[PDB]
Amino acid sequence: SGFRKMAFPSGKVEGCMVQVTCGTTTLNGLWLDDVVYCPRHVICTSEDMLNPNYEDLLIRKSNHNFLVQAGNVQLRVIGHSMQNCVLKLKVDTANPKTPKYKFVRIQPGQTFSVLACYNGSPSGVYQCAMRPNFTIKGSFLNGSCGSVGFNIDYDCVSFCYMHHMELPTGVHAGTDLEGNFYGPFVDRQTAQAAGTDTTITVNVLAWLYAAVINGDRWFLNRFTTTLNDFNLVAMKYNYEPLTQDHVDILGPLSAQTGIAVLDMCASLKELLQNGMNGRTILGSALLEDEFTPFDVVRQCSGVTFQ
Amino acid sequence: SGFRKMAFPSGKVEGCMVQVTCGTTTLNGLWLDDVVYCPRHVICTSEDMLNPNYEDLLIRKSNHNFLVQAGNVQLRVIGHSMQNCVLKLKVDTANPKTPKYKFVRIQPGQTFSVLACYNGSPSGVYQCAMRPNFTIKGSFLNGSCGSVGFNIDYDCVSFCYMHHMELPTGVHAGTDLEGNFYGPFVDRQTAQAAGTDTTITVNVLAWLYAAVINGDRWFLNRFTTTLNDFNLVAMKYNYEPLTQDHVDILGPLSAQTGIAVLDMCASLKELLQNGMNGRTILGSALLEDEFTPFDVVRQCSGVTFQ
Ligand SMILES: *C(=N)[C@H](C[C@@H]1CCNC1=O)NC(=O)[C@@H]1[C@@H]2[C@H](CN1C(=O)[C@@H](NC(=O)NC(C)(C)C)C(C)(C)C)C2(C)C
Ligand SMILES: *C(=N)[C@H](C[C@@H]1CCNC1=O)NC(=O)[C@@H]1[C@@H]2[C@H](CN1C(=O)[C@@H](NC(=O)NC(C)(C)C)C(C)(C)C)C2(C)C
Repeated sequence: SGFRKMAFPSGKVEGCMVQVTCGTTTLNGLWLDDVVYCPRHVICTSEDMLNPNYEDLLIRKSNHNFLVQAGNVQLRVIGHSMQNCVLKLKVDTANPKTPKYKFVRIQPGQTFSVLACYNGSPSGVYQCAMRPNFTIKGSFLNGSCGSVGFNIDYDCVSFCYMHHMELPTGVHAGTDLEGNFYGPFVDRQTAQAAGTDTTITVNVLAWLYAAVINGDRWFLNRFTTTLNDFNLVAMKYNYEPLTQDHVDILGPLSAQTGIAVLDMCASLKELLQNGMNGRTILGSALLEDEFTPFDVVRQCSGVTFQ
Repeated sequence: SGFRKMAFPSGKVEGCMVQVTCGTTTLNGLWLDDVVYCPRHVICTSEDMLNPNYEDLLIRKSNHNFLVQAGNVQLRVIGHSMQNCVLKLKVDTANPKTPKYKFVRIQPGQTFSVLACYNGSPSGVYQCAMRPNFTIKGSFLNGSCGSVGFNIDYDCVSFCYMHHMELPTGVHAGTDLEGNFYGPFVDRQTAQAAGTDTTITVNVLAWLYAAVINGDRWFLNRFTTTLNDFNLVAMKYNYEPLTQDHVDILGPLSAQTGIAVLDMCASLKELLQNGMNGRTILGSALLEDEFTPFDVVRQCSGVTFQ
């Protein structure tokens, strides 16, 4: 029993993290086979950041301007190129610890683990969701750029996020591993702001199922509702609309608990309208939306990885 | 900026986890140098658990009754002994991935990361605190026994917890790595219950400092209080008493924010008496007590490990 915000084990990623220095700027890189991936803004000076011309800035660099350190070993850079917003440094040594991996671009609502790093060294791991406005609510300080987000599927590391910047509201923005930003952000210091965020409805329902599995049943009721009546209520409260795909995704949890999806929606509708009135669910006094249906199954069924 | 429940990177522990089978029971073991540590209840059958005589049960076993698997490799057990509630299996191979480590018995209020495992394989990592009643609020399913809790200090893994059992309230109990239970629990299926829990005051104050560091200041006020007036209020609300040692521990955070400890206690006193009135702190609508002062410093200053 029990329910925690659980991250994937980080060991397979820790062995891929390196330190990248260009000029006075040091951040983190991801070393897979013989390529080191890192944010291209590592090539900017203070002068450059209001409106950098990255093609100009890169043509003025040579391989020896990039210092790559894996622990104490220095890696020799033998080529460099830019793909969208990531720099790719070809090095003379293939990482012997390269895991089986793929690069994936995730959608809003999906969750992943972040390995936060400074100077090429892991500081800590935590779980977070891609918000509907394409930011993440992370925890990052100076020097953290290049830290990556990932999932594990059996034996395969799926990299989905590389950290680039913090927005003035204290939330975070970055790219997939092919260098494309999530959201409408750009890697220059121009005024930018996150859109308004919404609550990820399908995840809130998954977490209410987890609560039932763990014995928290006080919010259940005998009613039911329809998708259209539910979605009309949800939109008043800044909740994402529920689709039939979402209903089907929640199938395994509905079956395990014997509570139909649209029954659970009727409970959520009540919680939105009347509130929780100083009661808690799974130790929280707010409705939680950073667990996916798969996260719940994984943690309430005990899935492992190799 | 940002503040998350952050676990230590798990890589150094993942390489120490193995599978231990005795009879029909399989759980996890910890493989350090040439010794595998695991809960001694692995030697019990269903018949044995109401009142096992572990000395009898162990004398009836031989080395070949214990199957130890590290991935696909089988490890040959060459000796066995019992220390308190842990079994120590001597094996013929020293783990080449043994990190620098020590064994530490922690006190209530301290936090650590748990690497939850099934069949010798890591499922996920999460952070939790040793509660004042010597339980942890973990997330564990069948087969999870032998999963360990740990901290990292520079280059050294400090193991502090091995999982043994779940109590009827859904919380968890286990031992240090020398086999001594935390709390008044025993490894037999007799009626046992956790004492009443209290809230870890020094951690709540640390988390309020984190909130200030991250810009959440609405709960601050101009008042101040004394330790004795504070402790009189705190005891009414099931909060642990505050000591002068606690005040000194909070020194670095007081200095960084310019808010004196006893000033912050006056804010907490107000929060206890009037409540939060539907406002949140660091995204929570409850006062959080599973971050230590060191956890806050580490995460708001960016400490790493090697
Ligand atoms: C990467 N190492 C840091 C990560 C920052 C440090 C504090 N927390 C974080 O997430 N990222 C950067 O240095 C990026 C990079 C230049 C500035 N910047 C920022 O994150 C700034 N934000 C910023 O300028 N935001 C707007 C929306 C563009 C105004 C900063 C340092 C947090 C003020 C560039 C964007 C190229
Ligand atoms: C270890 N693999 C499991 C971990 C359990 C499984 C569900 N979640 C957990 O934390 N632990 C055990 O099998 C221990 C072990 C025998 C039973 N037991 C329990 O955890 C039971 N609890 C129990 O009997 N509790 C009281 C307080 C003693 C009544 C169970 C399976 C959760 C009912 C022994 C204690 C030797």
